[PDB]
Amino acid sequence: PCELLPVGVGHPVQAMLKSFTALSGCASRGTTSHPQEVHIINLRKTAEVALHLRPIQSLHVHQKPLVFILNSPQPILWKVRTEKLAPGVKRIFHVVEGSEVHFVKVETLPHGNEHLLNWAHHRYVTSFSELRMAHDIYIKVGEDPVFSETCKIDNKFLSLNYLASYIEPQPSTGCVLSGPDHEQEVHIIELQAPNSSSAFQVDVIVDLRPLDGDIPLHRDVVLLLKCEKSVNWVIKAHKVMGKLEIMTSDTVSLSEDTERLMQVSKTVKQKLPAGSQALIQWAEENGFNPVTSYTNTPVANHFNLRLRE
Repeated sequence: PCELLPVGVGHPVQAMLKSFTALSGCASRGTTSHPQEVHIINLRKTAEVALHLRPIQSLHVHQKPLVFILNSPQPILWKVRTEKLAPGVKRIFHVVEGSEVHFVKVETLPHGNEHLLNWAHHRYVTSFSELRMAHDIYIKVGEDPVFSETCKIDNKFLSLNYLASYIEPQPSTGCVLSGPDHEQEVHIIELQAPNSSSAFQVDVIVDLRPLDGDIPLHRDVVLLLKCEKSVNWVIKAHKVMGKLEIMTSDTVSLSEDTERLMQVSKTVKQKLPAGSQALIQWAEENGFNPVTSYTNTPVANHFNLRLRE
């Protein structure tokens, strides 16, 4: 009954790959004696990027003038979203030809990290973040006394103060076999890898909610989760009430909300077969009938499961 095809937008399971995008960076305590803070972004490929501004957990309300060297190879639309910024303080953004800012000086900047650092040294450094790509960049403004007085680029450097994320839709293979039948849905997610690296025992989020979004559902859910690598399945339910049964050999983390909304059956580890045919067969033999859908994804760490009605 399963005829696998590359899945469309209407397939109930939509895969994504959310990643942290840091390549190299540094941070410094050195900007203390100077008048403005200098935060450098070196982006590595019109596209828009969200720049989220907030102070370090130490600071209540950030008062120090800021300068942002925002390097990109091709132009980008920078939409700055700030929290706890003193209005009226000098806001300077050094940007490339064609780039624009929201909520400013146009420059010719070098592409290398040390050259871009050298460009900043010549004019004025608190932080440098080289990023692979980015939808959103999160920067915590303030001098952290944990860093050295110098900013020395390191490809193994990561601070929670300077982060950037990217969400990439991922193609899947799959089939929808039946509709919700006995106020229940049974979904099989066969994942090949959680990421594009050797990052072991990572979280794979299963976001479970109605396709509508405003009207909460009374629906029982069975999930058969399979991966050929070790993963931690994170179940995040929203606006769905009913039984939740997870059939997997991996570890399962339930959201605080999954527990208040759903009656989660005790996760008893199960060894499942591989491939669409074997997995559909296993489900029916174990009393999870009829199967709503099957999805095969080569690489993903986030699945959006949407329930009909």
